[PDB]
Amino acid sequence: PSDMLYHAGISNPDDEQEFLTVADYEKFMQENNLYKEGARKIMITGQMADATDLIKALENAGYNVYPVQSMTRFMSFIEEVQPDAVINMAHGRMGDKMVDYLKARNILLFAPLTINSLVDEWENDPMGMSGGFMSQSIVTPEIDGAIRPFALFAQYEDKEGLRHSYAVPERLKTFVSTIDNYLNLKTKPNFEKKVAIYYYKGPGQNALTAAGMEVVPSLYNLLLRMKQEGYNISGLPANAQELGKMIQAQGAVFNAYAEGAFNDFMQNGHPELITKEQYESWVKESLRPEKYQEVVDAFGEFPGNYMVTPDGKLGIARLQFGNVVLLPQNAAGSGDNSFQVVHGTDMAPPHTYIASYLWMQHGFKADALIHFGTHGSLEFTPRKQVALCSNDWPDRLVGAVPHYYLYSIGNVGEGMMAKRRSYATLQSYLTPPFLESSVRGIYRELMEKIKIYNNSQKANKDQESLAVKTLTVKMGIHRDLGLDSMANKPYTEDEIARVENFAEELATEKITGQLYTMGVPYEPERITSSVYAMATEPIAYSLFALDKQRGKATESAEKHRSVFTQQYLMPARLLVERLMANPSLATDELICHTAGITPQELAKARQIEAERNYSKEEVEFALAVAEVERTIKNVGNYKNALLTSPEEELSSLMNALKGGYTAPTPGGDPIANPNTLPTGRNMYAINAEATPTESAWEKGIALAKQTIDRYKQRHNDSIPRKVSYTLWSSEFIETGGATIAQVLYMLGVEPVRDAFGRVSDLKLIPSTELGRPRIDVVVQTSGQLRDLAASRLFLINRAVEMAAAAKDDKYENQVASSVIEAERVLTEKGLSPKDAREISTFRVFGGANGMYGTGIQEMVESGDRWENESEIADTYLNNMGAYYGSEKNWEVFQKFAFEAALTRTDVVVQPRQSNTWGALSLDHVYEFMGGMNLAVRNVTGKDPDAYLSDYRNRNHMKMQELKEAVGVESRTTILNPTYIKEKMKGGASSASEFAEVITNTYGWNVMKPAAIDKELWDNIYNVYVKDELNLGVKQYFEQQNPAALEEMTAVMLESARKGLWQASEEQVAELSKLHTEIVNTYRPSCSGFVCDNAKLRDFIASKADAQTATQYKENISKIR
Ligand code: NA
Ligand code: NA
Repeated sequence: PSDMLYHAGISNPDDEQEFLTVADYEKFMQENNLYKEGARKIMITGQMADATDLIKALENAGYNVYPVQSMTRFMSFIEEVQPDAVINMAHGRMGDKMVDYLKARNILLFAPLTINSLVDEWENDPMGMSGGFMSQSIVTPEIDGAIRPFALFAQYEDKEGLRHSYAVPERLKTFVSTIDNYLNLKTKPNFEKKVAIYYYKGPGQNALTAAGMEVVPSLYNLLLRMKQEGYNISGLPANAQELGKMIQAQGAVFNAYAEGAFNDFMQNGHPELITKEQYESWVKESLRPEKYQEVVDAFGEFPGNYMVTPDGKLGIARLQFGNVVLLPQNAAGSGDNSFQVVHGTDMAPPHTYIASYLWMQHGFKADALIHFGTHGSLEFTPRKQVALCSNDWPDRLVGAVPHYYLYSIGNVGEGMMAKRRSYATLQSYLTPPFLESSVRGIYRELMEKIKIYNNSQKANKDQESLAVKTLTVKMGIHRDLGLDSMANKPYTEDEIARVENFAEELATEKITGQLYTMGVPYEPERITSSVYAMATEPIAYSLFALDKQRGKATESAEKHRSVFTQQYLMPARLLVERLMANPSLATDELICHTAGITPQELAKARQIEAERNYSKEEVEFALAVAEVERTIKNVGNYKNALLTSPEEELSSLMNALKGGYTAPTPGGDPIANPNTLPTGRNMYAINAEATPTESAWEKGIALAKQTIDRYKQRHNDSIPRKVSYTLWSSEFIETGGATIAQVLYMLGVEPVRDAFGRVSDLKLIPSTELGRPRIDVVVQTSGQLRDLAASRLFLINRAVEMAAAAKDDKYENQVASSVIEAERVLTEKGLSPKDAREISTFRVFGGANGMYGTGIQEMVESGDRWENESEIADTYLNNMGAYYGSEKNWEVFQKFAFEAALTRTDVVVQPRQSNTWGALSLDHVYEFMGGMNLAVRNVTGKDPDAYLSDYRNRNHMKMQELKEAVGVESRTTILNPTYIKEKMKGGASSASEFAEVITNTYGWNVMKPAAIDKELWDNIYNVYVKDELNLGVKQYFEQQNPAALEEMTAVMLESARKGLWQASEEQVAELSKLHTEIVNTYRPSCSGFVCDNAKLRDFIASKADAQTATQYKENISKIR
């Protein structure tokens, strides 16, 4: 039978009993005393493995089990039985009917995994799963809302030599305990549950941080909501300021060198004390001997050296209110100050990390674990990628406790690691609101001069050009665009057009305002501005495309930005305002009049759109029409969702804590994807076996052509010899694989799709069709991308090998030349000819030992531990020299392999997809891009070009230069009074952003000196040290967060000391005076720059007064 219920025989377990109706199975259970009155029911579906032991264990635990085998019509059994949970050995997806039933009934769905090998082989595999098997076992079920991808089943051999599937005995106990823990949340009273919450805090006196969120008020609101719901919370303070003071007093973390600080904390913070017996019992119960032996080898015997009493106990910092506990997250590594990774050894966490998590599991005996914000570091510990075993740290540290994780909708790429490696359930929260830059009144007279120039009918237009040039040079714009500043040499038409486009881009930039607090909606003005930002550009660009396709005079609007603003942006804004005033105007006649189409054309477009869910022009016309229709229709829904989301977040969190079901959702910020509202849902990703999709291919081709055209324009019509790429995960998920398309088109290879839409083969483009020589590529990746899509790397390497062997080309083949040069370089280094020939084709690289980052930020920000950039280049070459181009040579390190592949490199490309961060507001951007740039400059001896792929506007993707982007970001955010005044209405979390931006600016100046000017440092000094805008920022920093001001002053002084900034004596004196005054008044914060840099300390002391210097030195020496 194909649809049945099954069970194992009682007298004879070998043969199987089959039943066609639920009544027969119930009678069979009652005959054999398998039925218990009032017990909860569990249904088991699937065919991937043999589940006899699981059924027996669940029955012994005290449940009623229904094993159902039905591939298609399994909903009838579920509706007849009405279980309390569903366990699925998934192969594919179940459908929307299951999601509707789960939402209606509010029950859970689980999905364990199966391994098709022996246990010994599985425990030694560094990957676990990859490809179609991983897509069918993990990726697809997440679209239904499954949780806990736990590895349970494996295979064994008998005497004859036959493979048999079974369940590993050690995993079964943990799985059953987890099921019991999840089911007990529904019946236990709220007054008796115990909850643990984890937050992230900076060292010393720094503030709490999360991605775009104000942390302390959100925590206070959450605690108030929990107290209202009926939980046992006592001792809560009056307001959030008192909570912040208490957290600072009793919840701080310290670095290794600040012995005095935590020695003082031991006698004032009242921490939890752990003895040796408890720790040893917990370790024996939880971990394995070999991993603990590794920990002992790395750090020594218990308790270690960090926060230990003289008696021999360990101290844990926590803050407890009744049955709720708050804890900070410690460091997952060691401050050995050795920046080069040793190949062949992993990193084990110190004693404090393990002690905290084991005390949560066994000492506090928590019923629920919560991670508060984006993002922690638990899910980035070693070793395996997916399908973890008992040797992996996240699996052991999480245990069998329900796990919830608060995450932002703008960082979908990194949530998959938390979902798949720590078994967490994600809860989405919003992003900060958007507004206009309001800088149109500063660059107005320049626009008037340009307008006067454009309307001159004179044959000789030079004086107007001279006036425009004078105004441009006065404002310093010529440095951003790479123009000249000669006395009597007028500009040409193209340069003036570039200046006008730059100014218009400045005028229409969107910025973020005050940070987001849970339980508090935006201001009505911010609601209006966000709804304005979410709807204007789609309508404008779709109308422009529709006008272009019909053959209208769109050349002027495509050539100038002012014309486009005056012809397509203002009418869209007016229409959006009208629709926002009265949502009932959205009629088909309005659509047909706005798009200038007849109703029959609209019907045809709707028919085409429905069929796709014809020639190419019809398809694109229908797509534009559908975009216009959706954007017009959903304005009121946007506003309502924005107004209603904050309450839904708290309600969903409470429902999840009571053991309910959380609905799935996609990811992305509201501007890029409006389908992410309302929030409070669980995010999923795309299938990597179908990438690059049909839509991403054309965009990749266009971007590659734009890159080639720009390089030819800047270098006298010469094409590049080799191009470098960096691959990340979020843009891969949100674009469909456009960067891979760019790489493949640069090589000259195209994908081949089967009948199911999966890409599994490659084809060579003829040289005549290409119209240009082939160009070689080199690629670097991050850990998240390697986890998400590993087969695409194999495709890329295979494409490189295929293109290197193409002969009889009309144009030159540069891939073969690159291979020959790499082989020669390897030969001159002292390698065997066979090894050199084998290695001369490696082109995909990543972090050593499988780490997720580059490890270069720690070396750059330790200014007193290096002198030249060559040391940084060597460290970067060592730390990112592993190879990930094939499965048989997965994670193999060869000396000089990375260096030989970087020869003859001309361009560096970095993707960008989010509207919330830029080049100066994210540290990973400089960490990767500037590191690659520095390595290329050190290897080849010439500084390459740097470009950014702008995906932010899904209807208009483009390519931009790095220095222009830096200029735009600097002119729009940190030197803009509107941004500063909007930020000055927050707290400490808002105040940390300035220090973060200054640190990133210092890092960029270190990596690529030519991209940072002295005038930028001068402007920052004028704004933040002299207060030329008359905003009163010093008082704001004093009343909110002095540590940020200390950090900013220290960073500027370090830049002055290293020679990167050519400051004068007065500026140095003022900075030193301010730094010493703040440190003396408000005590040191002790970050890396302030309390761990001797040369900077001496430099600061030498520039100040003698008594002030002595007081500053004695203040510094107290913490060490
Ligand atoms: Na940093
Ligand atoms: Na990060």
